[PDB]
Amino acid sequence: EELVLLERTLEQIIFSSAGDVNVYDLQALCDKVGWPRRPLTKIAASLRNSYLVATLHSVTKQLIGMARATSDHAFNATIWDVLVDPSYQGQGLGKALMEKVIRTLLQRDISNITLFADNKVVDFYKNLGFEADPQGIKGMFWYPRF
Amino acid sequence: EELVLLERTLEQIIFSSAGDVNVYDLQALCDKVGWPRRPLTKIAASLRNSYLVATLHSVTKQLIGMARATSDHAFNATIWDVLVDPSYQGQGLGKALMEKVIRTLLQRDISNITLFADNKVVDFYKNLGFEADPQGIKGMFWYPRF
Ligand SMILES: CC(=O)SCCNC(=O)CCNC(=O)[C@H](O)C(C)(C)COP(=O)(O)OP(=O)(O)OC[C@H]1O[C@@H](n2cnc3c(N)ncnc32)[C@H](O)[C@@H]1OP(=O)(O)O
Ligand SMILES: CC(=O)SCCNC(=O)CCNC(=O)[C@H](O)C(C)(C)COP(=O)(O)OP(=O)(O)OC[C@H]1O[C@@H](n2cnc3c(N)ncnc32)[C@H](O)[C@@H]1OP(=O)(O)O
Ligand SMILES: NCCc1c[nH]c2ccc(O)cc12
Ligand SMILES: NCCc1c[nH]c2ccc(O)cc12
Repeated sequence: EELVLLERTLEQIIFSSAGDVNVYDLQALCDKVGWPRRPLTKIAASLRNSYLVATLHSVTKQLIGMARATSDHAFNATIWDVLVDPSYQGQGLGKALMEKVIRTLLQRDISNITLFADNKVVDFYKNLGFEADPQGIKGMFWYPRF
Repeated sequence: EELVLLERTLEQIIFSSAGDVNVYDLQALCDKVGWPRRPLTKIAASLRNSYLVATLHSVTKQLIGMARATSDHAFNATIWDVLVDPSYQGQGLGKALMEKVIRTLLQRDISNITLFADNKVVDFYKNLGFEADPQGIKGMFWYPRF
């Protein structure tokens, strides 16, 4: 359940669905992306209670991409926090990470694969096959403060 | 955690967040609403892997309502399969069950409470405080078979 995606020269990219993601490495990444720090114990609790945590590492190991899902292990899953290191965006890695994520969940027989997308990346997911408000279904938040 | 909601005669409604829901009683309720049969092993796996399951019982026990939620135990929950017996709809019980669900989750310190609303009941969740597509964020499904 580990893979080597590509090899370049002057490093590789390794997808994993294991879960060895060090909350300090992840923190480092979220910073690069400008996210605000969250209690590392609470981050560690979210990775532990996530049905699927998928990783891209850049060996020469180095966290350069992550996605994770919750799921009821049976019917539904929801994809959260898929992020890719700025100096690796625009290379196909977000696509590859997502493709394998979906594939992993299909292989575990999750039939309903959902997520919530910012307006600026909705197109990135429609290309991957995601379909917004199908049949007038709406995705709702309790008193969001964004 | 177990509460008595109302008392009537000619019976009391009981809210529980305990989790002990019989998959046979649940399947009975999903037929009463016309849902399709699903592998009891899988139904049972989706309840055990649901961060919160909340039940409505009619004692004189009879399962008359249910809602569950997945969560990463830290940041996000998603509320699925909330349903109440047609014999008991129109009485406030859907509303009561939802309020306590939300309160239980806030209690547990989940800050992001989300769900996916069918068209005919989107209004029902707006009245409870749920806001659709807040500032551009779209709920999305991968190749929905609807
Ligand atoms: C799940 C949620 O709740 S929201 C998701 C959270 N994710 C984030 O916000 C992370 C922030 N964004 C990023 O880190 C990245 O820029 C991503 C993940 C959005 C894109 O990752 P990248 O690696 O740059 O994209 P990738 O290389 O896979 O590009 C894939 C394809 O989508 C297109 N694409 C790339 N970025 C975007 C974008 N921002 N919007 C729309 N399309 C895009 C690319 O052109 C490419 O097209 P093609 O291959 O068909 O020619
Ligand atoms: C979770 C998801 O994925 S989407 C939702 C999934 N659930 C289902 O599809 C099951 C279908 N739902 C039902 O059968 C139930 O009727 C529910 C869940 C919609 C509501 O249960 P009820 O107990 O009948 O609703 P309840 O009696 O609590 O009524 C609460 C309030 O909502 C209103 N309401 C009831 N049904 C609806 C509706 N379809 N749309 C909007 N408002 C509604 C009621 O008028 C009432 O208003 P008021 O108290 O301000 O006068
Ligand atoms: N789900 C709304 C997008 C979103 C989800 N989690 C987030 C965390 C930080 C942030 O800036 C944005 C988000
Ligand atoms: N709002 C009910 C739509 C619906 C129809 N069939 C379903 C099965 C499962 C579920 O979560 C939802 C549905």
